[PDB]
Amino acid sequence: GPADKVVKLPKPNLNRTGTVMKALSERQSTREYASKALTLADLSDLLWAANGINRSDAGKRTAPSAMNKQDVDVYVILSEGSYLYDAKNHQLNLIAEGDYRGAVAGGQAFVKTAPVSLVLISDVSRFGDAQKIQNQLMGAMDAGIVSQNISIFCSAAKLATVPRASMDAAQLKKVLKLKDSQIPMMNHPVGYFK
Amino acid sequence: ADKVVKLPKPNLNRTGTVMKALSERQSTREYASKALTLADLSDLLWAANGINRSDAGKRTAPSAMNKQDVDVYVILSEGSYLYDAKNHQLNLIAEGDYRGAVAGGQAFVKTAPVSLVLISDVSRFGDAQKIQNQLMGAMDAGIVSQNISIFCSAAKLATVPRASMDAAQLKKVLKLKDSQIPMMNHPVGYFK
Ligand SMILES: Cc1cc2nc3c(=O)[nH]c(=O)nc-3n(C[C@H](O)[C@H](O)[C@H](O)COP(=O)(O)O)c2cc1C
Ligand SMILES: Cc1cc2nc3c(=O)[nH]c(=O)nc-3n(C[C@H](O)[C@H](O)[C@H](O)COP(=O)(O)O)c2cc1C
Repeated sequence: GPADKVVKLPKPNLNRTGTVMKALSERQSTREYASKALTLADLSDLLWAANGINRSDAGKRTAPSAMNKQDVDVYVILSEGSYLYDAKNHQLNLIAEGDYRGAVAGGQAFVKTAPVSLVLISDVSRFGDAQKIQNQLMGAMDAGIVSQNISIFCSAAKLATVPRASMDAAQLKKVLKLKDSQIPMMNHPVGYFK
Repeated sequence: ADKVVKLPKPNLNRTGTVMKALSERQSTREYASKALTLADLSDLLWAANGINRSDAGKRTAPSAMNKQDVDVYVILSEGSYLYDAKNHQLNLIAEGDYRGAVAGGQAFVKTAPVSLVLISDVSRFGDAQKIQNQLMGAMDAGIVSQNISIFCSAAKLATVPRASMDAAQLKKVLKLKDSQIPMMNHPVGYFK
């Protein structure tokens, strides 16, 4: 049924000025962030870049996926609550109230300073048996792909981010109410540069 | 037949924007019957996994523990090459047309003027047989793949990320170590 809270995001701003070649030139991991929340425009553009619908007729995405199974769900961990990005409606649906940035950090405390973390969770059951390692590998490739959309957008938009595999995956499974077929693969703390 | 192809300096002044590149990012499996220019090949490889910070030797693509495990091999009609990121050049590995090895059964691949093969040297993480290290290598390949896909979209090049390929034949042709696992490939060409 409907989530208890919904964040409708603005249309993505396709007129931003950062070129691909400059974004690749400046692409880098940054592990310190301003405490300030992302504006809604920056969050919207970030999530659309990550894994937004870019072809509304076909339902296809900014990120390719094996067999077009679109397995990578982007969970958005904010201080107020954790949300799932719904690409079809370009909106955030609340999953759990509370600040779960600690679960993402998994022992690296700088992660708790980012205003947002994106967790890239592959629903490996979209490929069939979530137990088969070739399915898990495709999920890992697919996650990598979404990760780099985030890193490239962040470079263009002058946002700090670092791709990460470390996290408390057991705690995230509980707090985000994941099924065991949904495997956290990577996360991206994101913020303005400090 | 030359052992090394020098690539021109990467052109950091190309025009296509990130947001427009994301908008037009798509898999294309048909290609003009045109070869890539040397400038486009140069820029494509630098985009994939070039050095962007010469002081640190760091790259356009992140990698787990900065191990830089993804090597990019370049399969052209004249020969198969390794991309040497340090010197921004192609080192010839095998003469002849090995695009059939990349195709692995999908014949459209043979019609692209170049294929990039993304090979993770999983020994850079330690034990090449450990599943956690193979997963990191798969993530890292996917990261490089998306650099390719986004560059292609910005540069009006057709590409498709692929996992299918004849990995046994590529191990032979490219003289891979047992630790170097072909992960993904990208046929690239101009649009029809
Ligand atoms: C798959 C993968 C996993 C990573 N995991 C972590 C991590 O858990 N924590 C962290 O601080 N950095 C992590 N990194 C970031 C790397 O350390 C970083 O990409 C590398 O040192 C190179 O620096 P650069 O991204 O600025 O080029 C990860 C990167 C990748 C690609
Ligand atoms: C990890 C991965 C593996 C893929 N392997 C193949 C492949 O072997 N052959 C193929 O034709 N396409 C392959 N694809 C491309 C997908 O079919 C394609 O991304 C998907 O159909 C969605 O189309 P789109 O990329 O235009 O959004 C692969 C994509 C990914 C991400």
